[PDB]
Amino acid sequence: SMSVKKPKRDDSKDLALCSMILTEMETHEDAWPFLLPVNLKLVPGYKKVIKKPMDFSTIREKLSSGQYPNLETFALDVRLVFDNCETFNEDDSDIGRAGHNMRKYFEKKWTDTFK
Ligand SMILES: CNC(=O)c1scc2c1OCCO2
Repeated sequence: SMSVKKPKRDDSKDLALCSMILTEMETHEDAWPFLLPVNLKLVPGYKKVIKKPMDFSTIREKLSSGQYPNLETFALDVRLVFDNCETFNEDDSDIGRAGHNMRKYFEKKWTDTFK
């Protein structure tokens, strides 16, 4: 509360570390469904169903331009990618399995880096 604060965590490396995690996810061989925005004109159903589209290149652009106020807002966009994937894709599909794999890959990096 006013004039009463927990000891100050060093956050000066967060921007660089999030960038490294995102790089490692961009180069995973199961990244291909997530590299670019889903084409809303070519994929029937997607625009109406998926209210907040998100993908790795959009995340990279936001990160590089100071549009994430902190650690948590970055992780929320990453999770949003895989939440969208689950909504639109059957678990038993190549893209469905790619989503599950990438989420697991992300959460491990996240834990080891910050938690
Ligand atoms: C995460 N990706 C998707 O949910 C979808 S839906 C249709 C697609 C695609 O990824 C790119 C190939 O075409």
